[PDB]
Amino acid sequence: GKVKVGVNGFGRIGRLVTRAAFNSGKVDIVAINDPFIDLNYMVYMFQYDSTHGKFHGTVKAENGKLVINGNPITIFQERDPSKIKWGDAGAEYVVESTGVFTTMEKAGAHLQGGAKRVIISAPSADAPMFVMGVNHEKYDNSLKIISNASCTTNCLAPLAKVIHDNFGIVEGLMTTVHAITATQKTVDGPSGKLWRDGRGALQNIIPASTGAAKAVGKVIPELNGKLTGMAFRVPTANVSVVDLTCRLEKPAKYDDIKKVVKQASEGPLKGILGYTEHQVVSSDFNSDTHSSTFDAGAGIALNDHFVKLISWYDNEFGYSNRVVDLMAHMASKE
Amino acid sequence: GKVKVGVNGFGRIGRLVTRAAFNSGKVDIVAINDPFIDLNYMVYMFQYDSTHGKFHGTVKAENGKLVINGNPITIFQERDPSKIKWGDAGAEYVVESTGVFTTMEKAGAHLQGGAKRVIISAPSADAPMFVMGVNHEKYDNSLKIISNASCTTNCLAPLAKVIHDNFGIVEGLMTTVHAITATQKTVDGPSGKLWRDGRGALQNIIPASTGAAKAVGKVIPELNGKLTGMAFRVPTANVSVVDLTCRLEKPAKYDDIKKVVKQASEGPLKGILGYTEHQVVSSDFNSDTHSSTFDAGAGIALNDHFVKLISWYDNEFGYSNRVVDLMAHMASKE
Amino acid sequence: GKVKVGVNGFGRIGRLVTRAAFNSGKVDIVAINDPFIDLNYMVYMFQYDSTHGKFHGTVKAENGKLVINGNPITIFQERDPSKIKWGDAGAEYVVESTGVFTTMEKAGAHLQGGAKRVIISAPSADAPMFVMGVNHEKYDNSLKIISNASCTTNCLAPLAKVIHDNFGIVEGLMTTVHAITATQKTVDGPSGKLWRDGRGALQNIIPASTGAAKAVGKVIPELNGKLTGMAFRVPTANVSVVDLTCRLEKPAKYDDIKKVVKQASEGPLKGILGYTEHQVVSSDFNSDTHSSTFDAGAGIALNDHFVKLISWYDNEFGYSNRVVDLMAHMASKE
Amino acid sequence: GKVKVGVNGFGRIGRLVTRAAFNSGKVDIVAINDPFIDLNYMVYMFQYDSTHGKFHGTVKAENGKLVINGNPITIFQERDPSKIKWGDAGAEYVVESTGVFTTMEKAGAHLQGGAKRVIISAPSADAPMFVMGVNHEKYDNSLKIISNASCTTNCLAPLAKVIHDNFGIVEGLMTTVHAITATQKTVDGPSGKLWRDGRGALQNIIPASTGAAKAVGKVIPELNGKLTGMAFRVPTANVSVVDLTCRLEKPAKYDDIKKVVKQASEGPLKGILGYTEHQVVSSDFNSDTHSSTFDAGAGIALNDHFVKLISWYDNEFGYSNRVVDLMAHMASKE
Repeated sequence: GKVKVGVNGFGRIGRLVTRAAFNSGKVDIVAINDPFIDLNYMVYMFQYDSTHGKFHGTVKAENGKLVINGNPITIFQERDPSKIKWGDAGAEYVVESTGVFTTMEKAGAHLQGGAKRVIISAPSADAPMFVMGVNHEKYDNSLKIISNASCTTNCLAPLAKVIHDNFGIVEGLMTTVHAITATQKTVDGPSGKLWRDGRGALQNIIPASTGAAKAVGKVIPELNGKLTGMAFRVPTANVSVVDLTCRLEKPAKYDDIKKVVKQASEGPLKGILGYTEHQVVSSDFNSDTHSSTFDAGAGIALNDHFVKLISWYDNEFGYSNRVVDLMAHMASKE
Repeated sequence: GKVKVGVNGFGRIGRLVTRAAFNSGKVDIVAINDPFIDLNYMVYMFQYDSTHGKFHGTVKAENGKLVINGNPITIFQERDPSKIKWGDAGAEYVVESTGVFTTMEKAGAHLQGGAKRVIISAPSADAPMFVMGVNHEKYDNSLKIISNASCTTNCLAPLAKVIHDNFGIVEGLMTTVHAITATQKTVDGPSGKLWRDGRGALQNIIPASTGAAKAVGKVIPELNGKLTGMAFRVPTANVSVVDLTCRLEKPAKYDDIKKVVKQASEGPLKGILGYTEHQVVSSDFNSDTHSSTFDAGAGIALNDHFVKLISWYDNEFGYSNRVVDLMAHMASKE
Repeated sequence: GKVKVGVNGFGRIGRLVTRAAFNSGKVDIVAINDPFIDLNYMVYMFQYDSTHGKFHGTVKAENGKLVINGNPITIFQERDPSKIKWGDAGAEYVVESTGVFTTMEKAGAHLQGGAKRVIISAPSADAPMFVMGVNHEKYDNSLKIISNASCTTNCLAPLAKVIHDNFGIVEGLMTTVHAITATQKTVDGPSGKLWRDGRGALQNIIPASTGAAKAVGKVIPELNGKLTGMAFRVPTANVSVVDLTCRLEKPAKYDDIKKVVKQASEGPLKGILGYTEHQVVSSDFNSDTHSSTFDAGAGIALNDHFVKLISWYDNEFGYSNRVVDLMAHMASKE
Repeated sequence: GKVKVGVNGFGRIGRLVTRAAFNSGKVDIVAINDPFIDLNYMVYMFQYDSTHGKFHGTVKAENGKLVINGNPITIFQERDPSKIKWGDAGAEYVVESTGVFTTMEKAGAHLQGGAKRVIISAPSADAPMFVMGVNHEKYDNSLKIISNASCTTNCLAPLAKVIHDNFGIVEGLMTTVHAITATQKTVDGPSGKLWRDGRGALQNIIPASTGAAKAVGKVIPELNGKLTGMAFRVPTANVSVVDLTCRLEKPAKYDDIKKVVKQASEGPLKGILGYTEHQVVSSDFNSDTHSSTFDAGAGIALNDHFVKLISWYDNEFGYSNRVVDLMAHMASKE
């Protein structure tokens, strides 16, 4: 009953989505498309990882097919998305992870290839957005092209949903300390539009602008126009942290904030929102599958209406597991 | 007319204070005390620096005296501060920079050594605090033991004072992304009280608690009980950034915020508070002598009463230059 | 039939030795001594690791005993090694891992505490040295205090034994690119004897002197006086690499060198010496239990008598597993 | 009498060559060509540098010309090298620094643009190679297209010339610990041919192959076929170190090696080869203009015929200053 999933692009998001699908077993990958990576280089890329270690399983190439844990995978090298034969490979859902086909018209090229539904693993300008555990019940199966937002939005959402439902966020601001990105430059390099992102990633802190805090209002319509923020990109490897400063409507002591977050992390948001009281650091969340983990000891409250909350998230694994978790919920809705 | 300055401790703060005094020429160093560093090791430490480069000048040892630019410096190796003969060396002001004598009773041990006034280069529990450009006119020359707060407080004070005088800060919260220091551990190590600070500094983000935002209320009494914050220690080398989220009383567009900060950085707070509109990163402020530099392009405003302001600071040079600038103002008040 | 092992010191070597003993199950830990770490801090230290991740198992404190996987461990806080009651705790073998008791007289303090044999996890000036897979058959059970040399020696030994037995090393020089050490300073700090090791570990390359290449001649007596080398400490986290340049007596093509190393890694030196032909990097050997892994593609030969061989080693896990493997061989010799 | 120099490409080598030319004043830059960087982005790139700090001088844009220290510079955006009007701009010598036109036929496209001579700042397959201080007297002014080798070759050459002239190098091997460059990937990325260079530069050590040691035999013909080596790329920023292991013909104690290197660094190779006896680290050579600096305390000798010598070099500044120094010697030969 598991759905057939095709992956477009074998970048970081595509490789970690394939790894999450093979680790969890909720879906099955039958096809991968990349015009710039050959088969043996795909074996090398999937087998070895600097951040998450070696793959737990067997990966090899035979008869022109990538074989992972005994499952052969069709490989395409097509550059035009409308020319990829997804229907011949048996793929029903396609993950668009290259980051260059994000509009509905550009990502709709996969549907005449034989695919049924397209999931975009990036923010989209016109496709509907879904975050697991927040608004994923609003999916209604008549939508062909949807998006899964981003890692920062997936971390911030469930958290802001719990605070708003209990205390009424009047307004808020967010700052995220983010690990390096593939788009960043090892040394000062030529970035055409974003001049700050062309500077050396190993030596710098690099303020950046983001739309993840504004995208929460699309997913939670009551918070529309009430959230904004920015980001800093520090020279770490994988794990990021979200810093939210908000004004509340109802009075809330910090012990009352800790109680409702801990209760939400047990029953409704189990596996999506985490809770800890230990003295954790950033490497304690490496390969953690939670969207966000609340740090009780790191936050601070000025008074009963003005608080600052600290959350952690693995921007690689957690987000890649949410793409798989969204796809399984779509297949149960057919 | 320059005052004679003794330095207690040849750590990072003491070496950069000596370097700032020799670079600026406002004061003169006549004596250095350290019980664990010998003379030739002092020559080696002062000559070479990983962060700020080689010393611009000549440093050598002769006749048991450290000679920097032709000026001989008396060296003491005493462990008891009451036994150091500051008066025999001619030192009138003593910088207490070891970080272990911060109370008035502990830092008052230097006065029977012959010293007149003691400046503590750290926050103090009972000594009066002074930040240059904010409340340094309140010094009245009958105070023998004063403190110079900390680098984070010196960065945050100027901006806050300008914002409160023009728009009326109702309440605010601060987050600082801080570079690694000397108390942090290269690899997971045993920190007795602060368990998070014992983890590996190269691999981690490490939330920390700080009292720099609360100490602004001691320096600006109108903002008492209206500011608080925390910090993150990322694996960079020298430059930190302050992130302030505040609620204003009077309406303020972001263009009006930029105008009053730029005007304050020219006339009254010249050399203390900086202003830039370029696409800067953290390494652009290495060896910068400003206490804080306002980043106009990095901040964001949600509405006319809720803003987030970004400022930078070299926590080594700027702060060390403020210790020299405070000492010169004290000598003019005699 | 497993021996009872006591651990003196809960530093990096002691914690990874405890982790290796609980992961492998060859020995059992019954007692840990550390005068500066309390019980709950021991739980925190053993549970979380920045390099090797979270501990796979349960660790908690009850009734003053550290309980790991249901096994209670006696905790001592004694500072004098002759006062530790090893015999009351049931410990038969004691690992001296603090790095300050390395001579036979200093490490012999544990024997009137009730212990039978002492294994020093460091190079020793007068204790006999043993490297697993090279000279560990020379142990004769009448030796009470022995040493396990070091990580670099454990990496270099197996390799040089295979090359000398097949081709006759006439002379050889060595260089190791080593990851940071706890003794290194996060920022420029005061190192009393080694002035280079006091400089900032994040920003520097730092040449260092080592006696690991000379200690191979103690373990292989035919190579006495024929090996020497030095080291570089680069800002990585865990994995080091050994670079050996040697002159051979008999002619040897590089394909003949690859054949005898691959054959030795299968039969005699299985699990101690590894072999790979893939395009590996340093993070591919994180938490690898081999003493050394031969990199076939990285080495180069100038002619048939002058070659340069490249080997990898995890200086934390591999070495800690060799301490356990040495202790199990000692218990089978009783 | 200074020659007019055009620069093709505004990458790292081109920007540091322009900076070295404006700092030294031996030549003058009149023209820069880059098809992907506009004028204001050129101002931003030249003004700010993460490694070497802010530019000491004034840089601004006016009337479509880059103005540095009052000197206007013509800017071209041509992609075909044969279409660049070097003769209209007055440029006589052209530095080819893009790294893609290295053969004589490809780099000879500049000559119908009006240029007279082409200097390639890279190794070339067929152009003659020149290293300053070693074989630069062999230039005879009838050569139109020459090359300047590479940074590693420029570091190794002067050293091996001194050792061979005094002691007779029989054979030798070299290892260089190199800082990260621009071709490396911030995180695991797709490198088509060199699979190891696509792994994450921040987390890895990354063995690499180089032809710098073999290229010494082209510059010193007596050492042809007697040198080879490889490299390691560690996550530092700028400074690299060369590790040479050689067999000598004549006996040489290490004090005799230190004497001839120190004498050569004073008279003949002043400014090219350096000498130090201090306890230096890698950041002590940041922005140092020497091609190589001999580290007396870091090397080691096994016997009188088998030594290991350690040398430092700033692979950005030193090499860029040698391109300027080579061009000035060419202009004096006309």
